[PDB]
Amino acid sequence: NQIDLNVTCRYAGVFHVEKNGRYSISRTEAADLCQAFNSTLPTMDQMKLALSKGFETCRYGFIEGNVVIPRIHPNAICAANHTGVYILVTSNTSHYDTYCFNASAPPEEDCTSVTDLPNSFDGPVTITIVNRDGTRYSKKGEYRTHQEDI
Ligand SMILES: c1ccc2c(c1)CCNC2
Repeated sequence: NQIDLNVTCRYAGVFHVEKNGRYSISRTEAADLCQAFNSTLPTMDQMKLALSKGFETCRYGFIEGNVVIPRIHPNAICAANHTGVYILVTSNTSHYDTYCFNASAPPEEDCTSVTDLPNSFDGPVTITIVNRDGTRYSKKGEYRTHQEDI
């Protein structure tokens, strides 16, 4: 009964979360997951400001209303060489990573570790925050509120 949450640096409060290192989060689970980080799904404008501060990934994830990849450098294997906030237009499938936005984060790049899931609720799951530098924080809890997701 375990879930790993890989988190990135924050850029203007926006960060990327990958559940168990694979595309596996539904749009409902994504909102719950951000809620557990005292965060919301980013708006498009919040994501564009994050991009301008240095945020990019090579992973599709939910924002409010769309599924996107922020890209600074053109890479052929990431969003087909696009730069900017790339918007996924056509897909058969429903599960991706998520982006989250925390308003209480620093205004620019914050590459300090994340060391809590402040708004998770009581539950049976061992939830582990994994930072890119390997540091980890675990707690027992839950964050999924939709039965379809559990
Ligand atoms: C924290 C821990 C692992 C990973 C990330 C962040 C991002 C890319 N996928 C691996």
